Formats: sequence, structure tokens, C-alpha cells
Amino acid sequence: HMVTGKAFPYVVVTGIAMTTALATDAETTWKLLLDRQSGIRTLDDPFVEEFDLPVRIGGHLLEEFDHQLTRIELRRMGYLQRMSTVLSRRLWENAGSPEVDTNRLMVSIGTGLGSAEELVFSYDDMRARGMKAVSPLTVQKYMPNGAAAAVGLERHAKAGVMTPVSACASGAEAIARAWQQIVLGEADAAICGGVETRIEAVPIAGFAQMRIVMSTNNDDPAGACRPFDRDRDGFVFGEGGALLLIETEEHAKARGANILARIMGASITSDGFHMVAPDPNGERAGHAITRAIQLAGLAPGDIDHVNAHATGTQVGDLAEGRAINNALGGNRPAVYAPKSALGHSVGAVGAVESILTVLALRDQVIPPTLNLVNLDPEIDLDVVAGEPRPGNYRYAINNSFGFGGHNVAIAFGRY
Amino acid sequence: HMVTGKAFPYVVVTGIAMTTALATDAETTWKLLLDRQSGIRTLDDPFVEEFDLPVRIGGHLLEEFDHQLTRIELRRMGYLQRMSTVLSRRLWENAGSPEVDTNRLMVSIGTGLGSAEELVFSYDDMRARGMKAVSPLTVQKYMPNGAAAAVGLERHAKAGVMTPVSACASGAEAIARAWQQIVLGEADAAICGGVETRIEAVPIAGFAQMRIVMSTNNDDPAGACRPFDRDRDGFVFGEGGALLLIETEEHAKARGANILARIMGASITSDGFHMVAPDPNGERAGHAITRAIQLAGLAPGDIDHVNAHATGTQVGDLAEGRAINNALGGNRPAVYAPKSALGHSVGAVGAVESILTVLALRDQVIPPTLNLVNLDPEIDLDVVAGEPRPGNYRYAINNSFGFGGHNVAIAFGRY
Repeated sequence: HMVTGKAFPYVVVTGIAMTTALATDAETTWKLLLDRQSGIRTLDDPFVEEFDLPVRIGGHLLEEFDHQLTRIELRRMGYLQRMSTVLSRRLWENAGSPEVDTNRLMVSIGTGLGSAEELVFSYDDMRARGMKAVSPLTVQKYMPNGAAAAVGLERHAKAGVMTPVSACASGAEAIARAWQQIVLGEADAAICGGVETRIEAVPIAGFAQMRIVMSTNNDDPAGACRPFDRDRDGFVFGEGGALLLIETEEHAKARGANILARIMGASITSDGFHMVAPDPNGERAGHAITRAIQLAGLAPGDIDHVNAHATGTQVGDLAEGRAINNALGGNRPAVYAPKSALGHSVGAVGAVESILTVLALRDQVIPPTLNLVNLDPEIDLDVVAGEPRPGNYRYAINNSFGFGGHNVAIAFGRY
Repeated sequence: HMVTGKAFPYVVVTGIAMTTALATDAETTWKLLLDRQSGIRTLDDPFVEEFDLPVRIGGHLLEEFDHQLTRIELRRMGYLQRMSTVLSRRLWENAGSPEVDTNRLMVSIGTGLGSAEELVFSYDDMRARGMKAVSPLTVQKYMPNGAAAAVGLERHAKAGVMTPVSACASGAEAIARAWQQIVLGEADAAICGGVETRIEAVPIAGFAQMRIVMSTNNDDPAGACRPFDRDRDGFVFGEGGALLLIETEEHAKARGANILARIMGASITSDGFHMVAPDPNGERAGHAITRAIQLAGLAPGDIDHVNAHATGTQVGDLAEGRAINNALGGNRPAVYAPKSALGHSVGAVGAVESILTVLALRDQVIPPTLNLVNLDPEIDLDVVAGEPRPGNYRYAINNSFGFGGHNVAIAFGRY
């Protein structure tokens, strides 16, 4: 039998690394998240004051990757690749720069969009520069597996290098695959998480038009997003990247790491409903929670926290609240959707919220959902909104349900 | 101790579907293959035959996915998306058009690149038609998960829709994930495989300059690529797509399905070596064979066939032959290089060669390598060159080790 306690070994988190709209690191970001501060500001870019779209807001990164490496490392890598490289280094440092067996070390990093803006740069180049006048390994750059492949090379990772893709669940799925391989005996340690491109126009165009990005609230950047608030209109785009260092408990102890939390379960499901909209009942989404809870050897009543994947979209937040109640039932955990304070990361958001589920366990304190006054009357959830709520948090679950019906639910036990 | 016989259930192949250069379907392609026919021709194009390609040879397909779908579906899908859609339909019919429980049905379609060409179409559009003169869900089109998402929609699949991206091994990994989920207890049936776009000038430019595409024997199309031949210049590019219907043996028997073979194992590894040419010793590549063999509850001596990945490059083929012997040792199975007659598919090639490992099992016959006259004496393997070699084939293994050092080995057993 295929459960955490029994067949599978116990796996744990040993390091953490991210870059978000609030901070250049994981630690500072956490503090800012508790002082109920948002990281969304008036989106100011070139295609902005100029180009013409109704959304002028979004959380963005507070750092450049150009002054953090050599001249040669720049040319040999693309945006995502430069990002992951830097995060891995920070992560390997937090963990305590361990010297592991690379034959048992793996990497899994996913993206939702992938090297897009990069193609216009390299494709229009051949039609000017030359075919004999360009770097040889530039192919690797626009590949949707560059960020993963890049990190897999720095550390002699010889246990596999993967790149699942899933729109908004890419970051969580990356972590799910990591936990799966380990559990399955395919590895003993893994670097996992997500990485997403900068804010381009291309998406916002084919998204403002719809309904989703219905946060046309360009006057109140910080206040524009409102997960479960009855007055919610849409979601906000945000930048970021997040990586973790997952490893069996036995492995971690043999080198005395700093265990933050533990990873005990993860399931992957699909709606097979709409290619843009999530089923309004959340039948399959609620089911992925049931599996994460079972593969972890727990019960619906052991879950104390639920780091929701609520963007602030009308039909999105309602279908999630309905999926929480389907898995849990009568139990009621403290819900917190971090997007309202940071932004919809997308490829990277799932990895970021997974790092927030850990800190909540390592600290037993959850920050507020920023903008909340009247909890939607169709939504039955105990959403944290006032002040961070410390307490006793034995277990928790992170939700990541991306566009197109990609569902991922990961169980994070306390240590 | 987890193996196909004890910890996991037995899984099987119930349907086939692929489009290649030789034939437009799996069955016809097989016939043409055993009859020693190549699918390569003179690379006729304006950006190749006019504007500066030393290599003017390749293997294109033999059909267009246009006259096959509706007016509305055309504008809703991109190339890969149209391809997978059509293949799934053929596959679902070859499977006897089964009716399955979609809550236990999953899809896993992998790619190398995704819809890149799609971005030049949509990005340059906003700068002309307008921000409101484009289609809202065009994002989904250029997403690296479009081919998977598309198929997951036609069948209302609810067991997960996944998109592994590992370049050349994307197609094999798609199948590895399929087998893993079923065996893990996350599903009972899955559509898996890989898809790849057309031969574009963007890759060949940033690749023909290295020391691999050395297959510049244009003045002799069919006679150029030679897998383990001493005089092997480079590899050739071919198009294609391949999908399979994998499912538990117990499930298959209930609905009375036609079983061709059995999938019994699959491992994923990486070299962490170079970002082009792999480890000349094939240590990690040979290791993925050891795991596919173990995960299937077999021994190095039970493998009779090996549908090698060998492309036809100098340092590739050598490192593979060395990895075969590392896994097996003294044993010697009938090795076959399919790319020699078809061509490098990339995202899709692994899925195509996996369908060839099955037919060899279902028919007990193996086609010959199309360009072997004097195998490099630096390799010790039994390769088929002249005439097909039928016989008793209990088990087999498909090799897929893509550029960048992505290794996948899947074990197939006759039914």
C-alpha cells in the first residue's frame, strides 16, 4: 500500500528560496506579508502609457539579474535561466551548501508560459545579424526547459531533470513530481519550484478582454485584488520565482539540515470541463485534496490551514470554496489566498504559495488576505482577513488550480 | 521493494496511432519499414533551398490536418493542437472506440518546444489588427501544454493533463508519466505520447554549426544517416507524432480490448554533463536501462530487443552502445536504430520508437538499420542491417536520450 507512512519514506523541506513582488528574498517577503502590505503598484512599463489596455497594475520584481553574474553567463542564458540559476545558488546556501551525491540528486522546475519574448529577439535576429554570427547554444535559451536544464547542470544532478507545464499549476506540479520520484525510490533529494517570465503585453491583451483580469481597478493598486470578497472583479498579474530543496527525512538527518516542514502528499487531476473555466462545482478540484490527504495518511479533520489559490475572479473563487467543502465537509480550516498581496505569478505562483504553507507551519502564524470586508455569501470559508492568526497548526494544504482545469493539492505537515 | 509484479499492477497497450514520414499511419509505416524504405527527400523550401542551408535534406510528413476539422476548430487550434486532436481520434477508434470512466482517464502529451511560431502570429497582430482585433484564448494555442490540453478536452479526462518537456525525450517521458500514474493508483487508462512541429530554419541555424548535423550528404538523401556505421556524419530531421493507449491489464480485460504488448517499466535520468554532447561513458544513460529492467521485475538477460535512440552522430552513438553494455553486460540483444529510416522527431521521436518496440513484440519481427555497412568497431552490439530478423522476443527496451542529457528507458513485454 501506497501511503506516506507505510510504503513511502517521509520527505522534508530543508531550504527555501524565492523572489517576489514584496521582497528580493523569502524571509523579508514573509515579514511584509504579515504587516498586511501589498506588492502591487501602478504598472509602469514601455507598452504602458503608450499602447493601450485597460489594466495598469501588477506586482513586479524588486531586482535585476544582470549585475549578479559574469559577462559570459549572461550571453549563455535567457531570462528564466538567469533567474533559476540565481535562486538555486541562494537555496543551496540556505540549506547550508551541502555536498550531496549527485547520482541521487534531481531537478524539477516548471513554467506556465515559457520563453516567449525571447523568440522575437532571436527570430528577427537571423533576418539581420547572421546565421553564422550568433551564439551556438542559443537554442537552449528559448526552450521551455531551459530554467530546469540550467540548474540541472550547475550541480551535477544526475537523477533526472524535468519540466512539467500547466499554466498556473506548473510550479506546484514541479514539486509534486519531486515528491513522487523521491517517494518512488527514484531519488533522495530534489530542487523544485517554479519560474515565470516578466509582464508582457500579449497575455494581458488576450486576458483583459475576457472577464478574468477584471481588476480594472488601476486607481487602487494595493486594494485592487480581493480574493473571496463579494465585490471581487478580477485578478492581478504578478512576477516571481520560487525553489525549494526537498529530501527524505533520513537523508536530511545524515547531514543535519534545518528542516522547516514536511511534504507528505500530492495529487494531479483535471476538469476536462472548459479550456478556460473551472467546473462551478469543483468536483475534480476537491478530489485532488482528498488524495493529497490520503497519500499523506491523514484525515479531513487534521487539516488546519489551506493556502488557497484564489485570484479574485468571480467564477474562480466560488468554485474553489465549493471544492474545499467537498473534501473537508464539516471541518473548517483557516484560509489564506496570498495572491491578493502579491499577484498571480502563474508559472511560479504555485511554488511561491508552497513556500508560504511552510512558513505558516514553521511559525504557526498566517498573514491576512489583504482586501476583505464582506465574504461572498455563496462562499463558506473561514478566511483570515483581520490580523495574522497564530495558533496550533498541525497540518496544511496548498491549492493550485490553473486555467484550463489543472488541479494540484500538496499536503504540508509540520515538523 | 516495488516492482511491476508486487507493488504495482500490470499495465498494457490497447491501441496505437502515429503519423510519420514513410506512412500516414502506424500500420502502413511498419510495412514500409520492414521493406527497407526511407522517408527522406530533398528539403524543398524558400528559407532552405534559397536562403543558405548547407543541409537540404530531411523527412517531411505526407498530410495536412486541415480538410479534417471544422471552420471553428481551425481558428481555435494551432499546428500541434490540430495534430494531437486528429491522432487521438484515430487512436480512440483503433482502440475499438472504448467507453471508459473519465474520472480514471488521463492524458500526458509531451513536446520539445511547443507553439513558438504561434507568438510571431499573435504578437505582431496587436501591432496591426489591434488589441481588440484578436482572439481571447490564443494564449492557449502557443502554450507548451496546448496539445495535451486540447486532447484532454475532447475526452472529458479527469485524471490529470500533463506536458513533459525534455526535448528529444519528451515523447518517452510522456509515456513514463502515464505508466507511473496508473501504477501509482491515480488512473486506470491514459493517452500518452509526443508531438513535434515542422522542420523550421530557427533550430537548424543554431545547430548545424556544432559537430552533429554533420549529415550533409544531400547528394544522397536516403543514404546519409548511419546509426552505428564507422562513416556516420550526422543526424537527419524528420517530422511525426505518436500516441498510445496505456491501461491496467485488469481494466483492459473487463471491456474486452485488443492487447498488443505490455509496458512493464520506465526510468528517468540526466547527465548533468554538457548541454549538447553527453557523457562519453554513458554512465547515467546505461543506468536508466538498469532501472527500467528492475522496475519491470526482469533481469539484464531477459531483454531480447532494444529500440535504440541512436541518431547517427559520432559521440552520441558510441556513448549509447557503451551504456547498453553497462546495463546489460555480456548479453547481446537485437539492437535497432529507427531514426535511420525515419528521422529525428525530437518531442515526438520517443513516442514513435515506443510504438515500434510494440509492433516488434506483436509480430516477432524487427526491421533493419538503413545505412550500416561496417559498424564502428568501437561499439559491441548486434545490429540489423540487411534483412528483417524475426524470432522469439520475450522482452524489449526503447531508448530515448535527448540532447542536453535527458535519459528515458521504457520496458516493453510481449503479451
